[PDB]
Amino acid sequence: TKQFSVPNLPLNVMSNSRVPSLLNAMVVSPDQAQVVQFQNGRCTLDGQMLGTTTVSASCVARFRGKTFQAPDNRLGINLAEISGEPYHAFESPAPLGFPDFGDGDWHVTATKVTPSQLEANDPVVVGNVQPYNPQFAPHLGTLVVENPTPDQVATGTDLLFNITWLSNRANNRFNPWVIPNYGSTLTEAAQLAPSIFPPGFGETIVYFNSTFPAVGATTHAAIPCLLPQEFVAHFVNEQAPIRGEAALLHYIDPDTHRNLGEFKIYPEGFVTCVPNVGGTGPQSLPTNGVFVFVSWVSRYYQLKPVGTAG
Amino acid sequence: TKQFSVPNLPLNVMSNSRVPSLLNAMVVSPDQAQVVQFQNGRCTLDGQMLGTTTVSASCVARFRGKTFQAPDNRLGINLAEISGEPYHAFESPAPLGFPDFGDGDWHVTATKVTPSQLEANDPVVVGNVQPYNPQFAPHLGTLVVENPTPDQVATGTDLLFNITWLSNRANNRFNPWVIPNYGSTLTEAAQLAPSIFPPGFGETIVYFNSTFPAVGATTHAAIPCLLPQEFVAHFVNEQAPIRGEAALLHYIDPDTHRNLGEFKIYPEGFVTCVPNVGGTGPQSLPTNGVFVFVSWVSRYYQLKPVGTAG
Ligand SMILES: CC(=O)N[C@@H]1[C@@H](O[C@@H]2O[C@@H](C)[C@@H](O)[C@@H](O)[C@@H]2O)[C@H](O[C@@H]2O[C@H](CO)[C@H](O)[C@H](O)[C@H]2O)[C@@H](CO)O[C@@H]1O
Ligand SMILES: CC(=O)N[C@@H]1[C@@H](O[C@@H]2O[C@@H](C)[C@@H](O)[C@@H](O)[C@@H]2O)[C@H](O[C@@H]2O[C@H](CO)[C@H](O)[C@H](O)[C@H]2O)[C@@H](CO)O[C@@H]1O
Ligand SMILES: [Cl-]
Ligand SMILES: [Cl-]
Ligand SMILES: [Cl-]
Ligand SMILES: [Cl-]
Ligand SMILES: [Cl-]
Ligand SMILES: [Cl-]
Ligand SMILES: [Cl-]
Ligand SMILES: [Cl-]
Ligand SMILES: [Cl-]
Ligand SMILES: [Cl-]
Ligand SMILES: [Cl-]
Ligand SMILES: [Cl-]
Ligand SMILES: [Cl-]
Ligand SMILES: [Cl-]
Ligand SMILES: [Cl-]
Ligand SMILES: [Cl-]
Ligand SMILES: [Mg+2]
Ligand SMILES: [Mg+2]
Repeated sequence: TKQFSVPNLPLNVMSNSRVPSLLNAMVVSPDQAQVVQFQNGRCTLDGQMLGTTTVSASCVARFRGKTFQAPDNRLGINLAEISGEPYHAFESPAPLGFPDFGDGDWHVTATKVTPSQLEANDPVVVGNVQPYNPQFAPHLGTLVVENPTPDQVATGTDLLFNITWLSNRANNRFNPWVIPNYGSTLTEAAQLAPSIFPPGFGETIVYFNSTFPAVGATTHAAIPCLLPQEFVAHFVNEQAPIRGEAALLHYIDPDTHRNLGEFKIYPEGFVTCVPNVGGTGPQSLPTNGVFVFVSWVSRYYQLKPVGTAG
Repeated sequence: TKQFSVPNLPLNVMSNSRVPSLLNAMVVSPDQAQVVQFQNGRCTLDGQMLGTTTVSASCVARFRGKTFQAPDNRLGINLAEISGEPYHAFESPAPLGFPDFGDGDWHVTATKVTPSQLEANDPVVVGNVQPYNPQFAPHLGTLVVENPTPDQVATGTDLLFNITWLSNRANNRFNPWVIPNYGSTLTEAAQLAPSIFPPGFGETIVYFNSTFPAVGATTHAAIPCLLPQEFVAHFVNEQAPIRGEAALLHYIDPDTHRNLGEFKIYPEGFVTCVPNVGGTGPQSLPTNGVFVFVSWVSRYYQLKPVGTAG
């Protein structure tokens, strides 16, 4: 009897589910060549999170661990959950919220989080994580911080990391669609969230974009995700059973109260639209509108085209 | 017709409303000597945010602005909203999400956010904000970053700031209850969220704590808030009319499904309990329980004592 719904927050007050940033756009990208397989911001409509998705906004693209000394003044990190609870292999692709950008450098700022170590002095460690490096093994709970400052940190120091910015590899652009290689062999329990394949009926996947310090990106400083973090939190909170093959949403103007565009959101946890031919689809719509659940529909419900013709 | 409710997320997956951190405790402190007047994490039960409270998790304790040169190689900042929209004086105490810690230094990490300035190079600016400094004027839209690195940033650079850590002033401890002096004279529209006074009936205010890099604090690295950010977002989303003088909550074990403790949440947006005499009140309860709305009650409903006797 719990009926389905989406948060009725304006798009531009909701946040990305792959970096901790405001959403400021939605886009389509039909003719781009990458698999769609983000591990963060993945949640079914009845509230089952997939991949490494956490419900917690403050865990999105964070990681935590304890220091040990690796060769050549590199800083090894034994991962834990951001909560401090232990992380064990063979159960998920990586700890909850663990960043899912594999195509470039993570410039990280960390702080000590042990209260006894926070009575005095600078608690910051900065450095650079290279997910394409051969010592990147997040599924088994270990990674390396290159070029740390301070360059010597006592073994066993508990550190909470944020990604201050992302950057391209040398002579490439940073593609924010590329997920990391989590390493190992994932058990069936620890499987990646599946890849999303393009839906039929002239539909294309809608991405919720944030401006983010992703330097040298293929997108010009924009990080895409499939669901606002508030959508993830809403579905986990609600646990509304799936009662149709897709959910029709209207994107409503808050001023005029009128329908700006039709969208479908699929049980697997992704949004589509039909772009008006020869235009940017939903990208030209105002960003202060609100998504509203209309009804369940079947997969073959035909959406009215959204956006302008160019 | 819209009935009241609280998010049914476990305490330890929700987040602070004054810093972007997981909640990991709830405490009482009936005897601490400060006024209770946070400006973030303030929301009525029918969903009106107060002070500088934003609904957006990724705006909590952030600020944004454009650089100008101040005397003695200080970095002046003309504030904007985190969304980039202009901030005008005389309407709120400070921009939405603006940090509300007045008793110590804010060690900040900023990045450029203009996409054209993110095609290449290091976008980071770090420095220190001193809210007790005479050039701290957030209501009128301006503040100063002391000791910036780089020490010269082009005028007009758009910067998004996070607080990496907080620290005590010299020869003092950092009290996280103290809010900034926002300056000026606040118009009636721009008024601070009111102070909360101790309730009757043996009740005391419940604080939701996070471990946070607050160095040299009176709390030993713990930041208190009145409401989890998810509660704020829930009330704004729901807009459930107030239908009683207080809302009785139970804090339910997710395993045994039994009631761990009775709490009241008041229309003004704060939680209370009655601590069992001579103990820490709710602090000893497991942090993985879930708050559930029982009913509206009057102010004189008498809560069963929570916690152990010591
Ligand atoms: C041992 C010593 O004096 N070290 C100082 C730093 O002071 C210590 O660390 C800070 C974080 C604070 O806890 C102080 O009480 C400690 O004694 C000093 O840090 C500055 O300290 C002032 C207050 O004394 C403010 O908190 C600043 O924000 C801190 O940066 C640094 C830099 O001056 O110098 C020595 O390491
Ligand atoms: C003009 C120049 O060569 N500057 C380099 C930096 O490279 C530029 O900035 C980075 C962020 C990237 O956009 C490069 O494509 C630019 O040319 C260099 O930064 C490192 O660059 C590598 C890739 O070249 C990675 O992105 C690293 O993560 C960056 O730190 C710095 C440090 O090596 O040196 C000069 O400033
Ligand atoms: Cl039904
Ligand atoms: Cl809805
Ligand atoms: Cl979670
Ligand atoms: Cl400790
Ligand atoms: Cl993998
Ligand atoms: Cl457009
Ligand atoms: Cl249909
Ligand atoms: Cl009624
Ligand atoms: Cl209802
Ligand atoms: Cl109503
Ligand atoms: Cl409830
Ligand atoms: Cl807001
Ligand atoms: Cl630009
Ligand atoms: Cl009443
Ligand atoms: Cl205790
Ligand atoms: Cl009563
Ligand atoms: Mg899992
Ligand atoms: Mg206001």
